[PDB]
Amino acid sequence: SVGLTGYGYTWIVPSLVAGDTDTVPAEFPTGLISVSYDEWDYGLPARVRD
Amino acid sequence: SVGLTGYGYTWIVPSLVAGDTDTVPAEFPTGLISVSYDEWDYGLPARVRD
Repeated sequence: SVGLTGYGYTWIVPSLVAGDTDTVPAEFPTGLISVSYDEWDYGLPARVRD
Repeated sequence: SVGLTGYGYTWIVPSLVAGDTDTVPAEFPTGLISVSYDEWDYGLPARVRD
């Protein structure tokens, strides 16, 4: 409604907001930065070993 | 929708927007400045003789 979501801004956000990275609510401005856990690399076989 | 209509701003406006000074659409920010003809002073008898 303000409209100053992203034009040169860089919103930085924790993994709580990102949640399931598959589902993006399309209201998140492009260029959002989040700090997620290594779900891509550490799969279940890797974590069970540890 | 931005909401930054008046907080320290000083909007200046011609008589066209002000229109009838008796009616205010309540969306005009407080502190709006407009230029208007001398309706208050130049009464109808004054304009007729002029």
